Amino acid sequence: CPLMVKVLDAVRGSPAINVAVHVFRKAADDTWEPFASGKTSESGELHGLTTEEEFVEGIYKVEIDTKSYWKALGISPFHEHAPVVFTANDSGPRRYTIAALLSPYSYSTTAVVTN
Amino acid sequence: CPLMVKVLDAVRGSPAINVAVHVFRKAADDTWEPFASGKTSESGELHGLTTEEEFVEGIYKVEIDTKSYWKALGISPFHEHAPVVFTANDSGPRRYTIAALLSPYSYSTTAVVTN
Amino acid sequence: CPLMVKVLDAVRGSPAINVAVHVFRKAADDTWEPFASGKTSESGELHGLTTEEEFVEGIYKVEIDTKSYWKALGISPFHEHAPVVFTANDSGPRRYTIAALLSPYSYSTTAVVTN
Amino acid sequence: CPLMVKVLDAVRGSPAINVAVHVFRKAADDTWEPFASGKTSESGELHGLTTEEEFVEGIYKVEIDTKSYWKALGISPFHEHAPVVFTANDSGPRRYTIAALLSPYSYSTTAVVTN
Ligand code: NA
Ligand code: NA
Repeated sequence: CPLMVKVLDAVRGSPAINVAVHVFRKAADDTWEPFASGKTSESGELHGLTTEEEFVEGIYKVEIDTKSYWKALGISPFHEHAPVVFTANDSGPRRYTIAALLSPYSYSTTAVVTN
Repeated sequence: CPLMVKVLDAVRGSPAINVAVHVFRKAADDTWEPFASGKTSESGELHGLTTEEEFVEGIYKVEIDTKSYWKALGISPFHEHAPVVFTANDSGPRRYTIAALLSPYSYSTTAVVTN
Repeated sequence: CPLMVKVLDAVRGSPAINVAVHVFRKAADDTWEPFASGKTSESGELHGLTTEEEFVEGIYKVEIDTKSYWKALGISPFHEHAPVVFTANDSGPRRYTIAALLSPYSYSTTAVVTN
Repeated sequence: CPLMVKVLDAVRGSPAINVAVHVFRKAADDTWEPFASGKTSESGELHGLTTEEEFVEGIYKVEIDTKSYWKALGISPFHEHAPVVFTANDSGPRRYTIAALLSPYSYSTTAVVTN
């Protein structure tokens, strides 16, 4: 698996558990088409979204459902969700980790791309 | 000025100048409709996107064109752009500052909402 | 105003008001000597810490008292404080803004340095 | 091992490899005393700093040597280092991960405390 998502909670100092994540790929007609989805584990990680066979070059969007996460914790959030948009390029062997750090009114995202 | 955008460059420790920003608002048909756009100034700020009259309740997307910013500096970055999605003016008018802090493979965004 | 400090609260999406800040400068004996201090205003900013005359070359530490800020809000945070350590004015005078974005278990700090 | 350090590089989109990390504990005389140290691995992680026996309650400082990291990559940095200061409390079983995300003029740190 070439694409992993990891989410942390900056208020509790914990992995962000049970966060829904939806991945889309841009189609030929320029629309976002569903590609993969899941919920983060107890470690805040989401593994097994795709395979090397299916994860071809293209433009992808990883949407982290931040609003539902904060509401389930009884906390008042700002954003609807956190979308992370990027091109996947076959510049040799690569693994992509989309990491995100969440606060109710702020978030950061980092791409960790390794060989 | 109920909606302002501020962008900083984390590599240089400076305002991110001439960054293009496109704002959209979700329409009744659920599509993203163009709402306003502009570019950041020498201070990294973008003022005058809208007015209290035009900035009605709704779901908005502020898209910061991070890829074009890094490419104009001769750098190949990871993300296509940084979209920031939120509901605005649902409890009456507020002033919103959407701030972003950019690095080639990472960004943070914060909302500062004042009454 | 060659040294300014700005602090935001990532939980509320607001300026962090009344945050204590202590600045130190490394002395010849390698100890941290008090240099200036103050508290952030209603805008989350702290102005007037020093003057161009007093702000000589040196190694400085800007300590943001994050624990006292969260405790005054009735929250038990992780960090004791957020120290920001850097050399200043080594290539002539510059204006420095030390910005910090706070959450109970996490913070970010950015330096904006202008000539 | 109850204390782990993880560092990412926001410019390259990679683990921050070979970063020196120095941990100190506050002594009875209020001075910072060396406690443990090491360099991050190829995964950007530093394991085996201490043991449950030695990691008693107290005030600790984890110093990440950011300036030397950026200089070894041929990149111009702002901060001397990134110090992370906190109390370790035996509120039941706990593991502490000090995570940091580095850019030349900005960094973030998050504490992930799990049971
Ligand atoms: Na406006
Ligand atoms: Na000043």
